[PDB]
Amino acid sequence: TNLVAEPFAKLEQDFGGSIGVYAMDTGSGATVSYRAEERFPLCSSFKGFLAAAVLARSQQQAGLLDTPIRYGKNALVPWSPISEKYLTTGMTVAELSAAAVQYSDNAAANLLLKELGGPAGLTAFMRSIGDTTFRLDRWELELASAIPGDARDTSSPRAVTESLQKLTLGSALAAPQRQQFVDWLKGNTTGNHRIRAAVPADWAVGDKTGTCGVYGTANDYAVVWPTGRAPIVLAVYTRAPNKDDKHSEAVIAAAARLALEGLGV
Ligand SMILES: C[C@@H](O)[C@@H](C(=O)O)[C@H]1CC(SCCNC=N)=C(C(=O)O)N1
Repeated sequence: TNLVAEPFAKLEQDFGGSIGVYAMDTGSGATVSYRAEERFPLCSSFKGFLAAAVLARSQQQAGLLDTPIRYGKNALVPWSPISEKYLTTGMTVAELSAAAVQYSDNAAANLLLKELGGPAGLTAFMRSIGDTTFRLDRWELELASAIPGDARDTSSPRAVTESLQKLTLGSALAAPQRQQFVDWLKGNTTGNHRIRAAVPADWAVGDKTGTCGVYGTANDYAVVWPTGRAPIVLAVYTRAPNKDDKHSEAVIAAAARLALEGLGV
């Protein structure tokens, strides 16, 4: 954590914003922590926890995941790359969950939020697994304003990492649901230039990205399975002071590398 404190401070000076990282080695329990308790906008990264919340309630409602959902043109928000293709047919809850995780589909996300009782419902789920930091307040795309100092629709890298470990590796989800959750994340298509880019080919990895765009705000959280040791869980979030500041996928990848090197690769 101190082996990387000055490399991190330099990386974020080159970026021109702020970088929050929390990484945990599930074996030794070693952690690496940089701005890990600061709040960062979640952007689309709430969609992973959305799917986990849906999986949780499929433990009470049999057939939830295969329930068909029908929706109108008015449900199609900018960047709905999957749900726009099934507008005239509809989609199952599992297909919408997969779309939200693997393509960061915004209409799918908002449809799933409705089923859960909106942002308060998802926040309620996160409280039930012991996360007191997470808050979702708004819908796509309003949630992505990324205003400096605004606590709405934020969490911390450490809370994100801790909740992810509970849902992917711990006991927050029953074992069928937990494996489904992990599979959706492993099939994510939007994270090739972020945490995955810090990861060698022979490692298994599931992630979920977030890209507010404004205020140089983007993120990525991931469970990483090295060959021959325990999985690593980590979260990398960024933000920047000016609305037109650009986010950097390379900066996220670079913080992921520093976190893995900090834990002992
Ligand atoms: C446009 C907005 O919904 C954005 C967000 O709020 O985060 C969506 C769209 C997308 S852009 C995905 C582009 N990926 C390219 N490889 C992100 C993301 O990065 O996860 N989520």
